[PDB]
Order: sequence, then C-alpha cells, then structure tokens
Amino acid sequence: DITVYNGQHKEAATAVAKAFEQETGIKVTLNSGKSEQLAGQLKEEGDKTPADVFYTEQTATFADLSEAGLLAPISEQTIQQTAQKGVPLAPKKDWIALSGRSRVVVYDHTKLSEKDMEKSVLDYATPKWKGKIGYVSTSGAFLEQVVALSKMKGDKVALNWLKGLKENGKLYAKNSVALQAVENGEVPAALINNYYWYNLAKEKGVENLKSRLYFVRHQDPGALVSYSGAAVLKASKNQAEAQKFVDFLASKKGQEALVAARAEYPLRADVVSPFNLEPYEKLEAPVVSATTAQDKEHAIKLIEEAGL
Ligand SMILES: [Fe+3]
Repeated sequence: DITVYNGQHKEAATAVAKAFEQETGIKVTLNSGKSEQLAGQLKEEGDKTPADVFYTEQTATFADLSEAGLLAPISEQTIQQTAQKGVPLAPKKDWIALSGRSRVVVYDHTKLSEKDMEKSVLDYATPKWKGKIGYVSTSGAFLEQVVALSKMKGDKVALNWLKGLKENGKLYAKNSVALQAVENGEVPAALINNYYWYNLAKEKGVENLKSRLYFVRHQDPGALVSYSGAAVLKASKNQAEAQKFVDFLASKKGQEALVAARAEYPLRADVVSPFNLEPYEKLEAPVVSATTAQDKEHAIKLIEEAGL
C-alpha cells in the first residue's frame, strides 16, 4: 500500500488512484492539500516523511525537493514516454511530467466573440479591460505564466503586465472561482487553465454554458502549456510500489484514467482525451525551459514589485 501526497485537484488523484488499485491491487491513500503546503511539509519531514509519492499540479513544484535530494530517480524509459514538445525533463531524472494544462482566456460568448479577444495575453492587462478581466495571482500556473513572460519578453514586460493586472484586473482566489464569475456574468473574461472549462461543460452541457475558450496561439506567452507531474520520495519504504505507481501514471492505462476524469492533455502519443480538447498542435504553444528554483523566486519577486 502507498501514501500519495496530493497537490492535484482531488478529482484527478482519486481517478488515477482508483485505476491503479483496480490494476494492481495495491491500495492508495491520498493526503490532499495545497501544493506548496505539501511541498513545505515534505521538506520538513525529510527522511521521516510517510509520503511514498508526491502528485501535484505543476512540475515547477518539484524544484526545491529535487535540490534537497528528496526525490528518487525514475526509469529513463518511463520519462521518455511522456517527453513531448514543450515538456520539461528533470535533470536528475527524479520527477516526471504527466499531463498538460493550457493557459486560456475563458469568455462570456453571450457578450463577446473571438473578434473581441486579444492577439496577445499582454493586451488584457490594460485600461481597455478595466474591471473586465479576471486573474488568479495565487495560482500555480499563473506563476508559471509570469516565469514564461520573464523568459520570453524580459522583466520590464512581465512587470508592466503584472502592474496592468493589479490596476485593471479583477482578482479571484482560485481558477474555479474565476470560471464561475464568468458564467455568473460578474466578469466578461478571465485567465485560467483549460481543463476547468471542459470539465464544467461535461457536467452542465456546452449549450448551457455562457463561457467558451479563446486560444491566443502563435507562440504567444499566453499560449503557454504547463505540466502536472509526479515524484517518488527517496524516503519511501515502499519503493517497489511507489515506482510502480509513477510508472503506472505514465502508462497508456494510467494516462487513460486521468484523461477520463480530467480535461488535461495526455503526454502519451497513444492516448486520446474523451473531452475533445483543442488539438495540442493547433495551440501553437511556445516552448519554455523548466522553471528552476531560482526562476520561481524571481517571478514571486516581480509579483511583489508589481504590488501584488
Ligand atoms: Fe488547477
């Protein structure tokens, strides 16, 4: 039996854990919480942690743990299974990307059409969108968006964007809350990840949603796709089963289990999401290097400088 610290959405972890149990008869116990609270906890517990695996929304979250030598190496063969365009690889082979989540602009299509959308994510952080664009400054992918802007456009551009959001944007606590604000008609548009929308559309039926997705494309920083992944803890006693689980998550069956439950992009070439996602290739996502521990701190610094 294994214990998985879970910084992913509960629906995601439950789905993959259930599938793994059916497949192997190995029981999975989830410890769910905020990604950075769990990351902090794993560092504190160190070699005494009861965690066998850490599953989370953003591979960026693994950076500190890897530097602290807390993660166990994964088979290179497993890593190669999910290595697609734009996917980051762990330099120490001690974590693995598993699913893609695209940055998107969700908008109220009863109020706006694609003709009203911006060609660049930079264009939303302006007086034109004063009180009309939702953003989530505490979101993991939001932080990744900031890193990508810094890397792609430089710090001045990234800083002015953030200042533009502080002045013109409507702050929401979570992506889920932002999406609902658009559906409820409290804001015409918001910057979130793609899966929230497809999952809502499955529940309620697209015809009953006001919101639709806009993809900026053309390798714009707002076309960023970031990745969720998993790592095995070096401290794990259950190494056999922990590695088996992470392996499983990269397998055709483990990937199929995730995409059935959650509208994230599979990273295996032989798996098709039942959600009818905008084809990865049509996204025209830019490629960005992996977020280092230092990249992370730097982006947090810009957020603070901007007054967020
Ligand atoms: Fe999320």
